[PDB]
Amino acid sequence: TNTLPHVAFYISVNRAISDEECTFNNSWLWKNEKGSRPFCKDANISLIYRVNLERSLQYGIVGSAAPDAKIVRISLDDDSTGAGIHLNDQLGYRQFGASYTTLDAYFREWSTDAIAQDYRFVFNASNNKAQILKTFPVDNINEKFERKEVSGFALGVTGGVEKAKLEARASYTQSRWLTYNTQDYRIERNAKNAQAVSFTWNRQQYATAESLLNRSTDALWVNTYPVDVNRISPLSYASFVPKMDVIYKASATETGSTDFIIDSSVNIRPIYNGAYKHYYVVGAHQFYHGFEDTPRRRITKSASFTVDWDHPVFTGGRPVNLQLASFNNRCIQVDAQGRLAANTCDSQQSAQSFIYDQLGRYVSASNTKLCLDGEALDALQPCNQNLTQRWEWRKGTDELTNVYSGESLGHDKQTGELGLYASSNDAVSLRTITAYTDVFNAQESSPILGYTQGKMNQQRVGQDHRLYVRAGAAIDALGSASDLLVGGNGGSLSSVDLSGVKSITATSGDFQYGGQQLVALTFTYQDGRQQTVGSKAYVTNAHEDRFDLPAAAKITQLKIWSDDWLVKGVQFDLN
Amino acid sequence: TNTLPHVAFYISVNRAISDEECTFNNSWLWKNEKGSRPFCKDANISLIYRVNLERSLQYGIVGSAAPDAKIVRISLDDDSTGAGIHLNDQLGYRQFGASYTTLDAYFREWSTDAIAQDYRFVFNASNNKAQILKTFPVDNINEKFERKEVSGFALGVTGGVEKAKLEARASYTQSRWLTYNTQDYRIERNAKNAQAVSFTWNRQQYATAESLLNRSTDALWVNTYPVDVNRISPLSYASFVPKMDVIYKASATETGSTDFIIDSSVNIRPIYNGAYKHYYVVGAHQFYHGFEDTPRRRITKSASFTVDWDHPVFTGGRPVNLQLASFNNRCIQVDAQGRLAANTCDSQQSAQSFIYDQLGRYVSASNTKLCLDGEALDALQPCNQNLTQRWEWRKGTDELTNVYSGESLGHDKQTGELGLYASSNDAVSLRTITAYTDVFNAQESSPILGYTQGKMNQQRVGQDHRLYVRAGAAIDALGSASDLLVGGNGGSLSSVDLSGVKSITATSGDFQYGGQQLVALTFTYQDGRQQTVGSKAYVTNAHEDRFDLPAAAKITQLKIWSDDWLVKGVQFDLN
Amino acid sequence: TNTLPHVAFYISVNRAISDEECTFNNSWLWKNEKGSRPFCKDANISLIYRVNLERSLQYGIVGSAAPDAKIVRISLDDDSTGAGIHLNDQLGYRQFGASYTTLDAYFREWSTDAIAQDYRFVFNASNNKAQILKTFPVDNINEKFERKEVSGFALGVTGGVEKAKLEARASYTQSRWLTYNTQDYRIERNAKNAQAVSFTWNRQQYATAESLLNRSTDALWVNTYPVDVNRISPLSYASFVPKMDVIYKASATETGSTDFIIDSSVNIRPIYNGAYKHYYVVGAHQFYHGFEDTPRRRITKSASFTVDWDHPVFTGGRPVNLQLASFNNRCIQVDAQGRLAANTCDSQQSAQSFIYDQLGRYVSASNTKLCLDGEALDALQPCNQNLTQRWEWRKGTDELTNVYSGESLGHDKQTGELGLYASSNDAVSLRTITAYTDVFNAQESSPILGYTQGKMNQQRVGQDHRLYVRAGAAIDALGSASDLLVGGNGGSLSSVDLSGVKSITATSGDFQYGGQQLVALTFTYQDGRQQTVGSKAYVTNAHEDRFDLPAAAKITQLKIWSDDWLVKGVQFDLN
Repeated sequence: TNTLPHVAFYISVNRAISDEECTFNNSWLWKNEKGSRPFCKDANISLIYRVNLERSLQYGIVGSAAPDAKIVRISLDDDSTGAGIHLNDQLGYRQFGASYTTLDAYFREWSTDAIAQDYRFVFNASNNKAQILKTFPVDNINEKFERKEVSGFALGVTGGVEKAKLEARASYTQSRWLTYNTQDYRIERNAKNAQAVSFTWNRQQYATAESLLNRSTDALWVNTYPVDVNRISPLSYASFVPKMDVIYKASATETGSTDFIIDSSVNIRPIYNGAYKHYYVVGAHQFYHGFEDTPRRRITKSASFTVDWDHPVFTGGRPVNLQLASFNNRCIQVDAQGRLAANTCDSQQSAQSFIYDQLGRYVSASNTKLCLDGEALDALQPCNQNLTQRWEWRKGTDELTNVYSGESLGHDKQTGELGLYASSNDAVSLRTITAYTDVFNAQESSPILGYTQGKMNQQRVGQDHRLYVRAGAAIDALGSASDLLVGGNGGSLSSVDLSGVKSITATSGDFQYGGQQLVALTFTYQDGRQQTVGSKAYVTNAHEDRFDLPAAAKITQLKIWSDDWLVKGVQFDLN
Repeated sequence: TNTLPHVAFYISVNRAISDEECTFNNSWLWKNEKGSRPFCKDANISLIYRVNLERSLQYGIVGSAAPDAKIVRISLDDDSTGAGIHLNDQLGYRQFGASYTTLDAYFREWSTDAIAQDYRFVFNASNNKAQILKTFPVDNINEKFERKEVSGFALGVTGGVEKAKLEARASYTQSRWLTYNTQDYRIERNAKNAQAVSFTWNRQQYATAESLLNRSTDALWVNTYPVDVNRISPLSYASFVPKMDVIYKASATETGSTDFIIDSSVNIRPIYNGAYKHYYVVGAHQFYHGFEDTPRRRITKSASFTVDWDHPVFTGGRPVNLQLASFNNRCIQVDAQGRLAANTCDSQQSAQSFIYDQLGRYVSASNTKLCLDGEALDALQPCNQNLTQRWEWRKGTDELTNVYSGESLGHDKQTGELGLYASSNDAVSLRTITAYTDVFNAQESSPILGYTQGKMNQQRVGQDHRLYVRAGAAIDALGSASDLLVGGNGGSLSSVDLSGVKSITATSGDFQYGGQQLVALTFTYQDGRQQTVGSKAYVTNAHEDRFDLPAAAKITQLKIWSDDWLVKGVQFDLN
Repeated sequence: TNTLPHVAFYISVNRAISDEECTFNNSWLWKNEKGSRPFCKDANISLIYRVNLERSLQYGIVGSAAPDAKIVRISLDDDSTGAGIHLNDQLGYRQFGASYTTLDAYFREWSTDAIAQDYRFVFNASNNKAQILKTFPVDNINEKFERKEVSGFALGVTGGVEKAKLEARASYTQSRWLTYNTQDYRIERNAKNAQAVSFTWNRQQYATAESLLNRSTDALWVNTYPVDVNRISPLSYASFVPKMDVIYKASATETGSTDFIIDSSVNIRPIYNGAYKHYYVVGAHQFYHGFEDTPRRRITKSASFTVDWDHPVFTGGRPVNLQLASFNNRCIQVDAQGRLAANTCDSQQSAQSFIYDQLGRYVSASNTKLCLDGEALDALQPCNQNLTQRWEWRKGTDELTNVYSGESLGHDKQTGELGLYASSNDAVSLRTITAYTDVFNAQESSPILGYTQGKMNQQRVGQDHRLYVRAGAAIDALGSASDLLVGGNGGSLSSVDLSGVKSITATSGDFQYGGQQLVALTFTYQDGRQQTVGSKAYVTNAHEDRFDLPAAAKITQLKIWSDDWLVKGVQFDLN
């Protein structure tokens, strides 16, 4: 109870990878022909993050070393990593012999499995009320060096007989040595601005295909596969797990709402290595050359969570309730207005939680300035250092009195109305107990459909407890009203009502008719009926995610990632 | 008592290895002839795992740093390793001189003992309710480097006399140095997906037979055995012991059942090294060449354990019972329905265990929401923060009272019926004591017959307390009903009854008539009678495992590893 | 008293080495001639082991991290090593000049002292109820590497005058560097199976005689001794002391008996280095060559100890007794049947020891299920959680009462019969005290005669408190009956009676008439009379060990190491 409260909850990311999404050309000089095939087997992405929410100092403590602030913590370290990210198990390759004319040109192609060029993790903040405080990879590594200078001379004399000869050798020399060390996948932090920080694990050694060669050339006849795999670490292709922390600083006493967006991604690149029939004086030897122009395809996934700066997590002290002991289940519930009511108790009721301070007062978690005073118990007042605000717990008893008069706090038998009385009467009881309660559980995580890019649009759910869709072959705009449709305008409006829908089936991907956006929205009721809007035939690289709710759930507001032309992503802010 | 409970139990793997299973061809170019022989002596596999089951936080504690979760721990580290895995003691070899025509071809063969190519350990989860949280070999090793650049020049002058000469030497030089380190058997973790993680210890240096040569060639007459053994570590062939941890994360409050499958394996590869009669200008010299096309044979074994997410292990607190002290042996036993009965006490009775909380209530391990309240003691209710639910232990006494009224909890002399009374009467007693009891012992481990591969079929035991078999020369399908036979269908159905069978003799192996599957099922009763179904004559590489039970045991359900065509494995879920 | 009990006792090995056993040929090419001589002086073997017996957790504690188990610990580390193993002090050698024809052949021999090729320590288990849990040399050392790649070029120009010349030099270079480290005597653990683990310290560098050469050759006349000793560590020949641990895991609650066998050994090899008169164009130079075909002779010794899984060591708690205070010396002694008797007290009486538990009961060390209850004190019952089983120690008194009734436990003045009474009477006393007693001393170690190899035969001592011998020139079989003679059958049976024999003189060694087995059995009585059976004339390399007992000792059973043809070893299981 004396320690520092925190809030933690695991947030998960899972994303099946289609073999189709891993299909690219079987050659580079011959990309037009030779067809296609999948470049990886059973690719999968599955990481688990750690989330912590804490204030920097206990409530009431003044002038400690740590400045008062609000902290959001996102960590991936030894105690929590997840499963990893996977692309393959082996290293497949095939031969491609010369088909066109062979006079002086490229005539052989060796395509292999794809090694991840770089893993990218990008964080972001919805607005600027958040700040970046600490980053565990404190910054790019500053590498020591070793420079070595060597200067010398040679003085030699030689005498010989055959004929007799005598000569003297005199020489000077100079050389400078430079050396350093380099990580294979070196950390590279990128701080775009004060509200978004991005990490990047990137190749430094053996980065290009050119460096995978163990041989320069051969004779005009040798046919062997020299693209080594012993120089390729299984870290690169088989599996990998990250390690990084980013921690967010917020304003001192700011009240509002904010969204943080975690995006994890992996970049995939096949390797295309061929030989040119260099006909030099030595002969038509096959010097080998890598193809760095080979395309790279980015695969991403997202997750989100909404933090409320008014949440009792940031008060800095474990809250308590007040069970009115005259009844079996009654507690002092306070509205936003200020009045109070005795109702059923709940361990998750923020409007019921309270804080005990150094000055013997009581503070509700609704606002730090909301405090209980005795001159008029009916409602709470903006509080100060009044003597009537201080309360004392008499030892070994259940009578919480005050300091101004010493009279105990008591409540009525039938209505529980609370007042100050010196001694209990027939119709007024004094007993009152309390205990710490969990007001620290996390709100349910709501996954994202589509692609969290572009400016985010925040609009509340409309009058019909649903939204409006302006869609055609491709989605154009979303919103809770006709004018509130952000994005395109070519799609016809549809006023859908969703009060009583079990789930939504949304199919996204590289939409062939245009862009790479979720276009298909199939809504699944409790019985299982389906209503689909969008084009499920003109879609390529389709990825689908399922989004479930309890039936008859009143959605609160919406999140719409979008550019100035179309909707890029959609999120349902649930209860 | 104040510490964090855990559950631990050793799970063992043992597997005799036949010399027949270690038989391969005596040559590679001459594999057809020269017969066969065993490639290892007295091979054996024996490892011991460590199993831990624990929740992340004590029950009732709120908002600590560690998020609430469910953890399954599998470890192989310093404190528990087992015996090891063995393949040989020495390094046998024999000469094979030229037999065919010797003009220009391979003419000598030197076959030796087999060194384990790689040790593979694969874990798996039955369903997706489990997740991968931490892996002790945190990931593939990222190796530092040392790149060194050297550029220099030479300026020299030489004067001589014979005749007089004077010359000046001028030269430039450039060189780049690269170096790194490499483990012989480097760790290589492979994360197939979010529910199964696989480790692999694999050769990096001296991996191929080509690297075992200490000589390039000799004259046209030299006959010596150069395949060195000093470059082969006894780690590789003599003995080995693993080190690795994998730990499983489960959902917050998920209820159900799940199966984890441990598979340990060793891959065996003989080495075939020969010489080609390269007739160059120097002569017919015997350059040596390794044979990497030599087959590898995988040998495996399995073990399993079934965890119950409802087990009192995951409550997070040491349970207690309530011995009704009026009788010598009576405790408050609660059914799943909610009613209670006073019966014989048992230290292993989950339906008898209870939990003491911060709020002075009592929680049964059957469900965290099942709590005892005083308004109607006859049955438990879905509990909340009611005052009538809180109980206090009066100091130095045996009268557990309540807080709502202060009356003690008492029970009747003849039936033990419990009620709330201010003072004990002639027919009602008040004394009640308690103590911590071991409800943490593990369920008996049930080994596996066959090969745990393919999708796993979970079907309950049929009406006759047994299963049905559709078998012929080779097993086709298993199940508890004719329609519930998963796998093939060519075998005739057999309705076997097994209530009162001591043991089952199941002979598996590389079934020559088809596949590598358990086909022979010999059932051994208490007297020792045998009933065999399957083909014991068309089986090769036969491995048998014995499975024992107490007589007259009612098996609960079945586990059937299988593909879409046949049964791959069978498991009996016992009492 | 709060700590974890263990049992420890030193077990010693000593073995005199005869100079005869260290005799081998004075040459290798000339082994037939030149006679023989001893190859070491005053060789001796003397090591001391450490033995620990402990359970993994205190009795009654539930669900701790450490799984419940049974552990046998054998250690050789810093705190206990013994004296060592010795072979010599100096390095003797002698010249052997050419005697046969000297045209083109070996013509010189330099035999020296023997350096131990390898020290071998092999452990074993009688049956499979034991398992291997941890080994301190966790496994073979996995050695790091350093691979270094260097590629460069040379571009030089030289101008000179005599005549004027101008030339340009252009060259490329490539080189790969490999390096590692190697122990001289590298650890090499060998895990034969799940019940026996064997260590081996073996030469890696300077292993063969070929590597002891400091010179390649000389002229046709040089005569010098180049077999260096500075490259031979005194670790190898002078003295050595081991370091290793092996620890045994047993079943959870298995009851029975088991034998562990420690065997320590040293392998001895002389070195034979000669020169061949290689007559090349340079001349008849003497290139030197080691002789790796020189025989090696293994010398061993054994010791044993028998552990009883029912021993109070594995209960996990320090036992106590109960001295009935009415008499001066009476304690509650319980038979195996269950009844009790008041007899003389002993601190070593397992049938008298008892355990105090968390639940206030008493458990006898005979069986964990044997507990004392008050409804019928006359005998112990299979115990459970009954209230009548719980006992309390009243503060500052000597009256151990019960919880069911509160009446004290009391005993009668003349017979000590125990009962439950509220108040003491004239003929019944209540006082009862207790104290911890040493029930942890070790059983007397019984050394072994012969050679502990082959399957071990366990047969109880026959009807005549002795055994039967079927012996002739060489021993054939041993047993307690004519049919129970395991081994050969050519020897005539002898029914010897041994009740009242002080000691046995058994002379073993490399029996020339056949094998290497103990054949001579001389039995020494208290007076010193001798009765010898066997051949003391056809024995070579004779080693004798003396085995002493108190007179008139009833031996219990026998241990007979043997193969399928003859007896290999004999052990007398004493009182």
